[PDB]
Amino acid sequence: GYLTIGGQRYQAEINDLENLGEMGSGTCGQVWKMRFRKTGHVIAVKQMRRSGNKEENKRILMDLDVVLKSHDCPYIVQCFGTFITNTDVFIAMELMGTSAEKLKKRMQGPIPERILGKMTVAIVKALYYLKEKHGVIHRDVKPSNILLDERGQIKLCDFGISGGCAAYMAPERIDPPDPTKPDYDIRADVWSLGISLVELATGQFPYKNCKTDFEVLTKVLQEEPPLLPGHMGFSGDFQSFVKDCLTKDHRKRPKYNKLLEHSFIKRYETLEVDVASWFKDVMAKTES
Repeated sequence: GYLTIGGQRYQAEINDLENLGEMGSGTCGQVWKMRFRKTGHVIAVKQMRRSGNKEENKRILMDLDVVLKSHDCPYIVQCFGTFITNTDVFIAMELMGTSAEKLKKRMQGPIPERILGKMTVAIVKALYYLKEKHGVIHRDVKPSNILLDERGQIKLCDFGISGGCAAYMAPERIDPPDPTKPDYDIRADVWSLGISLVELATGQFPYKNCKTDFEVLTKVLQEEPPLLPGHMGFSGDFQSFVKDCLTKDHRKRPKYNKLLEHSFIKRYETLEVDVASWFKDVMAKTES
């Protein structure tokens, strides 16, 4: 085994990791929280069993393949290394605090615009990075794929990172202009970002009481885009950013290179926002 962590590279075996308990399983599981005995760093170790589900393993490896290539992107969770035994692969990842989905649940309400500003800057830069550097279109941008930590970091999650959920689907993905060719572009992921931002900013998923996925698709197409409400004191920058992302006609929808010059992103690039303390407090005062 090989870990690159704390600025050094260590030869390591699975025995050098102290198991601190299971974190989760069944999607890109199974995930252990572990401590590296040579340094005291705590990490998340995802285990891919050789006897495990073939569709599950394929997803794990396609995601791992992107993560390994994105070491130079600070907005994407990092892989410290891998251990391959005769029966398993253990994948050592940066351990994050929780997802934005859970954070909305813990808070049972809106996340503050200032935290969402910092979130938008990070996640657009991750997505732009994935498209420009690797040609990857994420296809599943939603709050459960946005991770936050006690260090104040905000990152796009490793899960499904190689490129999802019907609820965040863009109108052109539901109603393709022409299925082939090619399919759709990064603009679909821009729409999903917009939906995620509205959900997080208001505390509620914007298509109300849909009983099925198909019902949300129907509302996406039949209804007006669900913009920030005007009675909540959102800044004009933020509303315009959401309204740009939620442009139903995809041809008129801005790409990342344009979103990155939007006033909402420019302002949040430099605004001092103490995401780490906010996150510690929310995690303190919570759960629900």
